Amino acid sequence: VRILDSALVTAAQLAKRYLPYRRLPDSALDLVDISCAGVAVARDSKPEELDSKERQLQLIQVEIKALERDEDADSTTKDRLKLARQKEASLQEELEPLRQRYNEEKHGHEELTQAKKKLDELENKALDAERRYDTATAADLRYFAIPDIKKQIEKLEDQVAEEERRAGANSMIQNVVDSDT
Amino acid sequence: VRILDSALVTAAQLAKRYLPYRRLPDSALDLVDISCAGVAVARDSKPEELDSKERQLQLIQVEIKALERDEDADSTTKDRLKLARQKEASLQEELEPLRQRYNEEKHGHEELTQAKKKLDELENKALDAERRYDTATAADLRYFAIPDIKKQIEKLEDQVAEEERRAGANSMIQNVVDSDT
Repeated sequence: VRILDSALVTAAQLAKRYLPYRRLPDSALDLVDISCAGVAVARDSKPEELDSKERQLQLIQVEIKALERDEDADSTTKDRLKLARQKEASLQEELEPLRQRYNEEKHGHEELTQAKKKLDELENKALDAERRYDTATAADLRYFAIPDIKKQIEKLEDQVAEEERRAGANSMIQNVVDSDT
Repeated sequence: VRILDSALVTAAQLAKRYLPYRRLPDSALDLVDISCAGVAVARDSKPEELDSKERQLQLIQVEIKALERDEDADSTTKDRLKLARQKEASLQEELEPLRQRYNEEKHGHEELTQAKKKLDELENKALDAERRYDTATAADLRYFAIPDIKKQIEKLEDQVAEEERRAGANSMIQNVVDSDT
């Protein structure tokens, strides 16, 4: 999840203001980790669009069996079903690209997660190399390796594809907004 | 038994306003379960009234058994049990159809319970399916089993058959009363 710098400031200010008797750095963090977890959950399904369409599709399946599995199936009494089937197709066609679009948005976050993780592992290694005065591996990490991952992260952040309409071409937020979140 | 919506309102208002010893969710729910149980006794007061009349039948049964066989059983001394028997029969003629009806009314509700239980089991399978768009194992249940059960429930409503001599032919439905109960 992306986190605004101002969210760390705001979370710390809020934690003291709404829970002054609770440890400030824990409370500020809990506020953040809880809200991070929260948006991460929402992003698992974006059900407002996906669950709604999946339900509509199943309701159609009910109408389909209710009308299809019959002798009256050959009468317009039940053959009116074809209209529901047409709606099914429309929902399947709208739904699948939403689904995949959402998967792409998720993947962008997974890529960022791993790029940042890799950078930190290189840093962990660099720090040991520095205390060992291991110039060779300190150099392996400080030069090229860390800068590489750093640039990959920057590129991955730009992959959000910011457009004038919103902060990303992406429809979902998956971020920690200083005040809203 | 049917419950007035206003009884839910009254139970909740009552619990809040006058029963501070117990928290509102349960206190109101307890008022509902309790009031319903009080009513269950009232619905089972079909038997309490039928049984009050049965107590008259037992005063009669005892008089009859006390007088049923003896050396002078054929004397009007003991044969007076026939008068007790005339009353026995008179009460049974009223009581038996009221009792049988009570059982029918109860069996109506038994079936409503069983029918609804299955309706709901099938609906949870449908819910599983609606959310993930199953198209088959739930569709086969939504198909007919759902609307057939629903229709049986509606047919049982018709058996309630409200009538001029009593709201509800199914007279044991002592609709839980918001106020009095």
